[PDB]
Amino acid sequence: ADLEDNMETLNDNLKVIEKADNAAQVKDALTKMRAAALDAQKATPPKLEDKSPDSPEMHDFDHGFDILVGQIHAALHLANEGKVKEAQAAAEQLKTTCNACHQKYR
Amino acid sequence: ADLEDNMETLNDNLKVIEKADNAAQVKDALTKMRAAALDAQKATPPKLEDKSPDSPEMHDFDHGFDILVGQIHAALHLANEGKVKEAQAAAEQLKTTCNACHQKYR
Amino acid sequence: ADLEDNMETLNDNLKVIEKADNAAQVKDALTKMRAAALDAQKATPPKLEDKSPDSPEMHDFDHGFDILVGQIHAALHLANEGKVKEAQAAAEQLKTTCNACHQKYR
Amino acid sequence: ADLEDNMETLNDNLKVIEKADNAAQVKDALTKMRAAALDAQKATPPKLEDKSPDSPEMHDFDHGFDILVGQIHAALHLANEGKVKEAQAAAEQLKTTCNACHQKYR
Ligand code: HEM
Ligand code: HEM
Ligand code: HEM
Ligand code: HEM
Ligand SMILES: [Ca+2]
Ligand SMILES: [Ca+2]
Ligand SMILES: [Ca+2]
Ligand SMILES: [Ca+2]
Ligand SMILES: [Ca+2]
Ligand SMILES: [Zn+2]
Ligand SMILES: [Zn+2]
Ligand SMILES: [Zn+2]
Ligand SMILES: [Zn+2]
Repeated sequence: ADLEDNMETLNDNLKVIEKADNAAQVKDALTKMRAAALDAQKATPPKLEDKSPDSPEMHDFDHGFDILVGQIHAALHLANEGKVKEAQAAAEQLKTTCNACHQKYR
Repeated sequence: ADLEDNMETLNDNLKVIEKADNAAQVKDALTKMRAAALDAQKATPPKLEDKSPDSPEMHDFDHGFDILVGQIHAALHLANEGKVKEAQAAAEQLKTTCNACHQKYR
Repeated sequence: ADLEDNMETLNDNLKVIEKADNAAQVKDALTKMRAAALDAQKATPPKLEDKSPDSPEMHDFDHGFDILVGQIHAALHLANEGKVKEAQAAAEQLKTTCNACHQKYR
Repeated sequence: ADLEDNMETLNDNLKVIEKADNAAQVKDALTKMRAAALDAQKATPPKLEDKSPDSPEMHDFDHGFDILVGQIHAALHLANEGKVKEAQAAAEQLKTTCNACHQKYR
């Protein structure tokens, strides 16, 4: 899918995690986010489409998804350990990653 | 896409890179590899379909792709610096990652 | 420094971030957290002293540190952008990583 | 030790790895390179001494070590599996990383 739909799936599952009851739903949510993140990591934001694929700006953009993906990785460990509250706290915290990139390249 | 189709993409582009005349071709092939690895990374291999998403094997499987994507990342740096030869040698080098994963999960 | 002392440095600055009032203070503490983290990453914990330095356990142990440093790195971004509270929430959040390794390897 | 001592250690073990006759010798050499790389990663290079601690230059400097450490990580896996020739090829290939950072900051 394209950034749009991946960002959508990404955003949706954040709400799923926030309203999740058990670990399986959060785990399931994070997994879907992981998939959306990895798929979107190969796209080029409309504001950098005129920038070199490997310019200072694009390397930062790519770096951004790496951060998010790492945050989703750590979150999964928590959810896997049955730590639902900690996992939801990590989902909220990684929200800064979402915002930071948007401020820069959205 | 099916795990094998991504593997086919990975395999062919290794050839494209080896036969490349210029930086443009190595980068193009490297970027397609990045995309294939990332899609591959979301898949559940036949030999591990019985395991849980949270298991030493699946965590190791995921790690293998982080290794590959990171190597593709380094290769891309050399290519965007004009070092066509070094980028080609890097693609040759990461073949070891391909073999290492296969010996365990293929 | 040794593993044990770097851990102290880590815990002390975590409290500095908690009591911090400006971005300057948080950046400095995080900076120190990264150095003590990178420094401690080379060590072998007493719980795994007698075990292949290439064992599954040492690999997992090292992974835990990557997660920690990875989190400190993102927290540093926030701090560098002048987002005190956002960075403070990141320091809080990564406590979960400290916890996870301790229960398993300390 | 300082940046300079860590760089010497990196260079020595590169030579050890080249002449190594077995897997144990290579693992030992890579392990030392790992510690030296991580030790150096915390240092501010003379050429970046007047830059702000969180400037693009320092972020790029840090990224370079991440790459080097990742390459050592992959090489260790090779060595750990007894693939001596492959690990040595890995060590020689990462020399491109040594080069790239030197070109920019040495
Ligand atoms: C969990 C975190 C994230 C969430 C929940 C999220 C959510 C969204 C949403 C809902 C949109 C609007 C899509 C639309 O216009 O239909 C969007 C757009 C966008 N996001 Fe994110 N995002 C996240 C992280 C990121 C990150 C880390 C980056 C950059 C590295 C990023 C870059 C963008 C860009 C460039 C757009 C505009 C895409 C376009 O206009 O086609 N996002 N995001
Ligand atoms: C760039 C390096 C790589 C190349 C060139 C490559 C190439 C291939 C090829 C040609 C196949 C057979 C596809 C088929 O039967 O249709 C294959 C299978 C496979 N590869 Fe890779 N691969 C690479 C990296 C990896 C990595 C890093 C992993 C694991 C972390 C991996 C896991 C697998 C698995 C599990 C299969 C078996 C799939 C099945 O039997 O359905 N490969 N790969
Ligand atoms: C920011 C997070 C962390 C903090 C604040 C922290 C803090 C500490 C502190 C203060 C101690 C001393 C315990 C005592 O008084 O007996 C300690 C010991 C230890 N920590 Fe951590 N730690 C953190 C993360 C980690 C991680 C990520 C790992 C593993 C990857 C880890 C592994 C250990 C081990 C193995 C010891 C025992 C060392 C010894 O007694 O020889 N810690 N940690
Ligand atoms: C295996 C790879 C590497 C080897 C073999 C290596 C080797 C060396 C050597 C022999 C020196 C000269 C030491 C001296 O003058 O006392 C040096 C200097 C330096 N290296 Fe590396 N290096 C490697 C990787 C890197 C990387 C990845 C970076 C940056 C990300 C880097 C940054 C520097 C800097 C900044 C200096 C200047 C030190 C000074 O003059 O104070 N090196 N390196
Ligand atoms: Ca199949
Ligand atoms: Ca073909
Ligand atoms: Ca093309
Ligand atoms: Ca002490
Ligand atoms: Ca010198
Ligand atoms: Zn993990
Ligand atoms: Zn890079
Ligand atoms: Zn960064
Ligand atoms: Zn590994």
